[PDB]
Parts: sequence; C-alpha cells; structure tokens
Amino acid sequence: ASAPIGSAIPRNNWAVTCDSAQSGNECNKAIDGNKDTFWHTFYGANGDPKPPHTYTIDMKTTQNVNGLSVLPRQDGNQNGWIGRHEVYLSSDGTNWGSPVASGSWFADSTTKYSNFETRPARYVRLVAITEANGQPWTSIAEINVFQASSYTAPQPGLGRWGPTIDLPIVPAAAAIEPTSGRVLMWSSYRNDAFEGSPGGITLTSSWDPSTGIVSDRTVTVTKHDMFCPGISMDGNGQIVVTGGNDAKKTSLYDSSSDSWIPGPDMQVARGYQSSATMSDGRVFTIGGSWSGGVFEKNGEVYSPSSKTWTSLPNAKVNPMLTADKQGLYRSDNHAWLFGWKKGSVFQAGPSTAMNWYYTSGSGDVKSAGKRQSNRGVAPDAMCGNAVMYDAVKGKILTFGGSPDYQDSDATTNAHIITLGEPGTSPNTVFASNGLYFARTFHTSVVLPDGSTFITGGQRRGIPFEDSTPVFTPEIYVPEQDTFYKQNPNSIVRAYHSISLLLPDGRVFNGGGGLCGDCTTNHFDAQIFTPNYLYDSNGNLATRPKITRTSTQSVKVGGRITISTDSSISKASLIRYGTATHTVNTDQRRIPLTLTNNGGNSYSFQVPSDSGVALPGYWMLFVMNSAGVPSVASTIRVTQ
Ligand SMILES: [Ca+2]
Ligand SMILES: [Cu+2]
Repeated sequence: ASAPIGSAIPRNNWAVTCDSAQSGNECNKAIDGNKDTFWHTFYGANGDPKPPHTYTIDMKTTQNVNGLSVLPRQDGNQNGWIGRHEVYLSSDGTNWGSPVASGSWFADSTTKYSNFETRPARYVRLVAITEANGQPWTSIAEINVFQASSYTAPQPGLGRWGPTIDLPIVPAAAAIEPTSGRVLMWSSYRNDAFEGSPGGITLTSSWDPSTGIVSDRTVTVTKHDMFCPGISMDGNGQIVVTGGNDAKKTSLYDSSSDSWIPGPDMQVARGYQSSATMSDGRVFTIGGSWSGGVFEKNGEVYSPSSKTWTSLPNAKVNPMLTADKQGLYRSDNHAWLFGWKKGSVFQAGPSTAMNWYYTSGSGDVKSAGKRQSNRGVAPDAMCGNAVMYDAVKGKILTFGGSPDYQDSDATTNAHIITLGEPGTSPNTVFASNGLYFARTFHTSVVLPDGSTFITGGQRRGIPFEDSTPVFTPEIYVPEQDTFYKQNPNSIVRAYHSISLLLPDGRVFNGGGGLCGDCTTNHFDAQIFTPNYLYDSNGNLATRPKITRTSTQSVKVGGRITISTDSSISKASLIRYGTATHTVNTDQRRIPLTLTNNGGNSYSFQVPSDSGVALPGYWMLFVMNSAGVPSVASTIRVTQ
C-alpha cells in the first residue's frame, strides 16, 4: 500500500460538508470509523451530478496538518474512485489559497494518500476533480487527516518546499521531455511493484509544470519493463533506456512525438548499469549485474545512426569494480560515468579507482588514479552522486554513498575532480569540509548558477525502508567552496527516489519505495523552489526574460545572439536530465562567456569540443545582477 507522514487526527468532534450526498450515504459516513459505510454523491432518483465533487472538514481547532488519506468503498463497487484531485487547507474555511497537493490517484480500491509539508490549519478540503474512470460519482468509505508532531516555519533565504504532486505510480525513474517541458516518469510492470514481472510492460506517468496535469500511459510497444535501467539522451535527441527487468531490451523515448520506439537489443544483458552519451552522440554502457546474470560485463556502444549495439570487450569492467561485500551483483552497479573528449568516457566512481574508458576498436580502459585528497584515499561510495557542474573546466563534484550497496554506513565524503585530457590522471581534492549529513540513495541536480542541490537519502542504506532519513537538503557553492543547509522537507526520499532540474529553475524531487506490498511506496513528488527565485521579502522575484534568440539549434563551436528585457550578469547552458537509482549521466553545466553587444543584446559561443558540449538538448539560463534566473530557453546542440 503506502503511508502518511504524520498521525491520524481524532474525528469525534469534526463537522463535515459535501457538495451532495445520497440518503444513507451521508457526508459523515466517511468519518464514522466503519470501513463498510461510505459517503456517496447524488445518484439514481437524485440525478447524477458530475465532478468536481468536494469534501470539507472543520476540525474545530488548529492542527499541524501534513497529510490525508482516502479509503475507497470496500464492497467491490468501483464507480466512485477519485482520480484527479486537489487538497486545500484554511484557517477560516473561506480562503483556501493554492492547493497543498494535487495530482491523480491510480484507479483501484487501495487506500490513497496525499502527503505534504506541515501547515497549521483548522479546515481541510478535498476536491475530486474527476472520477478515476470518468464516471459521474465520488465516494469515500473513510477519510482521515494526519498531523505532524510539531510545526516550524521555513527559514527565510533557504528555499521552499511545496506543493506535492500526487501520482498514480512510484516514479523510480524520470526524465525531462525537453520539447514539451513535461516530466516523464516510470515504475515497472505495475504501479508500485517490479517483483515477479512477466516483462514487456512499463507503467509511465507524466506531469506538466504549466498545467499541473498528471497523465498516465501503459507502454508495451517496446516489449520492455524498464525498471532498473541505464538511461541516456543520445545525439539524435532520443532517450535510450536499457535493460533492467527485461535485461537485453533497448527502448527509445522520442520527446518530439511523445512516443516510445523499439531499439536494438544490447549485446549483453544488464540491469542497474550506468550508460553515458558520448562526444559523437552515441551511448556507452558497462557493468550492470542486477539482472541478466552475474558475471563480468564489459563495455558496449550504441549507434543511433546504424541502430546497433556493438560489444567493446576490451573496455574492461574489472578496474571499476567496488569491493562490495555482496560481490559482482552490486560491485559493477551505477558507475559515475561522464562522456568526455574524443569518444572517451570518464568513470569517477563509485569505486576508489577512477578510470578512462575508450570506445575505438574493441575498447580500452586506463587507470586515472584513485579518488583522494590530503585527508586520504576515498573509500568506495556506492550510490554516492557525481555532478559535472562546470564542464568547460572539467569540474565534477562527488559526495555521499557507502562502501557497500546496503547495510552500510553512508559518509559525508565529497570531492572535486578536475578533468583534463583523456588518459591523464585528474587532480582530486576534498570539497569544503564535506556534507553536513552523511547520506546514500540521495539525488542531486546542478542549478543555473553552478551550485549543486543535494537532497534526500538516509544515513544507513537499507533499500525499501525509510529509516535514518535525511530531511535537510544541502547546496554546494563552488566559488565559496562551502555547503549550505536549505529548508527541510517532510517526505523520506531514499532508495528509488529521483531529482531533476525543471526548465523553470525549480527542482522536481520524488519517488522512493517501489516494493509492492510495502508501506514505504511514495506515489508522489515535491517541488523545491530555490532561494534565487525569491526577493528579500520572501516573495517571488521578478525574473529576466530572454526576448529573442538568433537560433534554437546550434553546432558545437557555433554562436548564439540573444536579447533580454533587462541587463544580465551571467548565463549558463544546462543539459537536460534523466534520473534513476542516484544516476544522472545526462545533466552537466557550461558557464557561458558573454559578449555584451549593448542594448541588452548578448552573444556567446557553444564550446567547440563536443566532449564538453555533449550533443543533445540544453537549457539556456540567464541571470540578472540579483542572481535571479530566467526560465530556460531550449537549445539543441549538434556535433
Ligand atoms: Ca465509513
Ligand atoms: Cu532498485
């Protein structure tokens, strides 16, 4: 099932009202504690008024509300399930503001939850915008509201969490659809379970930041259950999703047509491998013993032009293996891969040993030294994160993780790796004094200003369990070499969580769980709004506008000229992201050197090396003197 983040508020003295209710199915039957009695809107002789339908609770006194739950009818009747919905809170019962949560619940009779940041409130309203299968009615057997143990206002200047997006699946994998700006998400053959899959099916869901609409879709055309896969956006602008529950399959997601297309089978069956887009737009992958067998799985490379996978048996996985106690099943998982110059791929971890991978001929691998600092040699950091926040200077920030995949203490370890040419050993140093909070299974994104946002995880890695959670996110600021705690959230985001940068500059953070009949499935996501979007008074700041671009598609080395509605101080290109199991090999950031043409007209060059400016879709952000970013303009980079 799932679970709330607080404890149920006693309903003895509640007063409730509904937009309509059938005799015998009164509004208060939803709060009588009897699973066999239910509220039901008008039907039969009363006519069949269509949704939206509304349930409003007066709890009589202020509670620190952090969620609600809906128990559907228990008599096998399926016609009142709530689909699209919104949750509002109020202190007077008349002014409701914006929803604290909204989205879509899956069509079944399981208990449904909305979990969200604690907010003091006396009144609670649930709006059923649609019935789950489009019928006229709404029904509820039991509704509950949950409270936190306490409430603390967010600190000024440290960002803001909310709202919650309620989903019909657990989003354990996700990507931005660059042409549409939507968030694409998927689970497995079921909405919350991968176990005992017959393969050939993936449940997907998308969220549109511009409309708030959650959609869903069942993908069978690629004959691929895409749980536990490699993910890369290739040079042809298609997301290459590899292996996992169907360990040899390749699926291609095309943003332009919003459709899935069969790809060629991989040469080697894999799960939990990392893949990385290359300087020439191809995709390299290596490792992955979660599925398809446990043995040495060396590299292979996908060509979008010839639609083939080709084995690179001499791109040896052996040098990048961690010393995981469980052995090869884990030790070749989730490599920290970055496409780099001349078809090379850098492997930054999680193993202590870093390596250069090469893709010419039958492949090759060369030692790049140990991840280390004056504090010592860095231990294996399975499910730590790695983020290329300045591709032009070859800067990679790595942090967190634990020596073993599970039942292992996470660390605060963090490093800056500075890449030069392939085949050279990069300089590595410790990053500041490391993380505030040791964490593994955390996720991260590079932000427009070059800072890295770090969120979720737990201190001791225990998949499917929400123990030792870390609720306080951190931001690394390179020019100060300092980490900063941000405002905390209240939903655990550990194993099977994801984070992505949205085109509007906010962070989308979600998932966790995906373990069938477990209590730790999170059918939701939350928005984090960074401090750079707020003015000194905590109101949303005015953002600069890009009013023109000379072109929206550019070859590496090419220039773009833009016009803005105000003066801008900085700009950056950020490659669109993909995420699962802590891995995001697609995001990276290029700080742009601007030429000022005067009159708020500016130009810049895209770097000429496609190992730096990896082909694909990028976000162009400009920032004013106050540090406020524009929303992204989408740029296609070609090689
Ligand atoms: Ca009842
Ligand atoms: Cu997993």
